[PDB]
Amino acid sequence: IVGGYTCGANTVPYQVSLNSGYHFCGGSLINSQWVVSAAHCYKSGIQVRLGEDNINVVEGNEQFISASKSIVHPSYNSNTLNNDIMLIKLKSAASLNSRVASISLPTSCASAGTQCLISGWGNTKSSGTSYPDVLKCLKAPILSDSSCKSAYPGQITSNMFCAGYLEGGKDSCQGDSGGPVVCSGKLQGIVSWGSGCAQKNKPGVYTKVCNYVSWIKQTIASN
Ligand SMILES: [Ca+2]
Repeated sequence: IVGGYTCGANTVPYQVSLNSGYHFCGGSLINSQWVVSAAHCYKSGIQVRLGEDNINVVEGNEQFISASKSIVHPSYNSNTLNNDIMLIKLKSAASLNSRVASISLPTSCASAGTQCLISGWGNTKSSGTSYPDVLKCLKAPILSDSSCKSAYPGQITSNMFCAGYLEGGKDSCQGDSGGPVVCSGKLQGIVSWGSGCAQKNKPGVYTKVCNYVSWIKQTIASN
């Protein structure tokens, strides 16, 4: 996250870190046994780390649970990043508490102008590299479809939306991928892509989660 703020320990209780020896992507806990992340975050050998603040210190609220199965969306396209979403099942159910909690799935899509909370352990510089140890947060609005398509001609599908600031300075970034965009208490987006980070006229592009709720529910029901 570029141009955000330190969230506070365990204030984003659905935020997960995907670990393969090191943090490499975010995710969102959606029930005791399932995490939603970005398909471009796929790899084998994932350990899900719940209850994190400092990803480099054991602080006492963590739960570390191996993935038993990963499911990339059937129509994910890694060239266009259309359908950039994946489900991870945990080998065991998380113990849910005030600091490890699921985030509600949307029943309706969000609209341009709605404020949202975006979070992660990604890069904090736009012309630089600096990775934080504690979780960073950004409040950002959803942008109109037309301004999104105008910023990124020929690239925005119906499964994407833009959020952030066209002036630049405030965005998600490398290492935030897969993590949450939560608006009025609902998981509306997944950190997906963008040209650089926090560049003028290049807002963040996010997977439109409301399009996938039927897929998520039926997948969970059969797995
Ligand atoms: Ca920790």
